[PDB]
Amino acid sequence: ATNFFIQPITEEAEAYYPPSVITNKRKDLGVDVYCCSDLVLQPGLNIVRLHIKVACEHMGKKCGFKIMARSSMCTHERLLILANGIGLIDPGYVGELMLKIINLGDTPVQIWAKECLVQLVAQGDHVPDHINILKRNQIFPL
Amino acid sequence: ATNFFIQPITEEAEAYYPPSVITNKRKDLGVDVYCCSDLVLQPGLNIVRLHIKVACEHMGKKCGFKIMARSSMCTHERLLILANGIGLIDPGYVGELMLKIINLGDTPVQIWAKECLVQLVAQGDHVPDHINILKRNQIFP
Amino acid sequence: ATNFFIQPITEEAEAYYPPSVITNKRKDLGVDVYCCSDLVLQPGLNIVRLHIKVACEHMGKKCGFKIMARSSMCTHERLLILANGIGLIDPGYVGELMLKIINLGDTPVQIWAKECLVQLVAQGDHVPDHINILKRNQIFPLFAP
Ligand SMILES: O=c1ccn([C@H]2C[C@H](O)[C@@H](COP(=O)(O)O)O2)c(=O)[nH]1
Ligand SMILES: O=c1ccn([C@H]2C[C@H](O)[C@@H](COP(=O)(O)O)O2)c(=O)[nH]1
Ligand SMILES: O=c1ccn([C@H]2C[C@H](O)[C@@H](COP(=O)(O)O)O2)c(=O)[nH]1
Repeated sequence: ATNFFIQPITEEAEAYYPPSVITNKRKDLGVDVYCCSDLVLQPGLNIVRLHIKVACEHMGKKCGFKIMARSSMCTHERLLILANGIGLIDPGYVGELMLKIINLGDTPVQIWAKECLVQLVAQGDHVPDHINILKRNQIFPL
Repeated sequence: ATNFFIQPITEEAEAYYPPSVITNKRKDLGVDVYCCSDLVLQPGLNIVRLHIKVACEHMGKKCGFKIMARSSMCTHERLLILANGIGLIDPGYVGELMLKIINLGDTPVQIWAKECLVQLVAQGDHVPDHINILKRNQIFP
Repeated sequence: ATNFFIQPITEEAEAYYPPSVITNKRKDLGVDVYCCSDLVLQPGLNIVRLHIKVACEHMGKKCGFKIMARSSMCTHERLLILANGIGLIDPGYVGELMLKIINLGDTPVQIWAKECLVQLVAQGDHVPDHINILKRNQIFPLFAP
């Protein structure tokens, strides 16, 4: 059993993460996460908040996970890459998820709140069984 | 066991992917795949087709896999990167494998059909035992 | 059981890699590795020595591993990425570990010996139990192909 737990920690994030349990019977490897706020990314590095806390769980024990770009993140009009290639998230991390995005182009680029630039992948690439979206006013699973 | 299945879907790819069963006795993690056509990559983003449908299986069940650059993809002359860092291929995908390649340089660069710019890695990084190259003109479930 | 074995190749690297056994009680996924020598990264591609030989074992058998950038690597003032996204190190490789690093800026950037720009992650993302730092002079069969 492999589960993700996602809690919105801002009001804008709540609009995109209503409390619910999401099944994954397409058996996709990655869990899409929203920008949750409109962004204008400057040329060079941008530190982008994802407005969520995340835990991943495998065989009933907390595990790590990985942040990977979606194939739609980079388009002809916005040359965006993840600076660290993929984001490596240790099981012990209990802060807010963040992204280091490099705008490789010469002009700023617009991102809309509803877009999913990245996807989360469990340690070991295990297919998620459930994705639990938690209430903002809830003690994040310890 | 962990096995890949590669089927060429163009005549170009067929020249590079004759039907065969390949063993991986070096026990390398990645499966090198050809460009299968001579390309010129423009500065910035390029869409590059790999001319193949691919399936991966672990313990008898279809699974996903990943597309990673090979170390030789990026040289001083050809400053090339995969736009998405690594390509995440879901078990359900049955389309042609595609690449988004950024030419970070200032001028177009030539890719030769025989070059393998990327390699495929099974979900969970399992070492492949067999790489099965299937015939083009055959519908496989 | 997942264990890393790291042997420094040079005397600069030995200063950062005295022999020891490191326990991973935080259960972090990656193993930080030092630059071990100051370096200037020119604009564009750079091939960088890591000054170490590395082996990974899972359940008593030699396995592969992966090189990933740390969040430390790229800052607003030094736009640095791993050319290959992540480095894929096969069990049959037995040389010195290398990095392909792209300086995306138009000026040389300086890296210091002390910094850890990348981390090693076992095949399958297994959490390391021990990181064994080996003596420099000796010749270990565990690094065999
Ligand atoms: O893309 C990333 C990468 C890391 N982290 C968090 C999770 C890690 O456990 C922690 C420390 O990462 P490093 O600075 O050591 O890379 O930062 C993110 O939020 N996003
Ligand atoms: O580099 C890539 C990444 C993805 N895909 C295919 C397989 C995926 O299942 C599908 C969607 O990928 P994402 O948008 O989730 O990254 O596109 C590729 O062909 N090449
Ligand atoms: O970042 C890297 C990537 C690879 N290698 C070594 C280990 C691999 O087994 C070998 C061949 O790599 P490829 O050419 O297959 O990418 O080079 C490195 O030292 N650093």
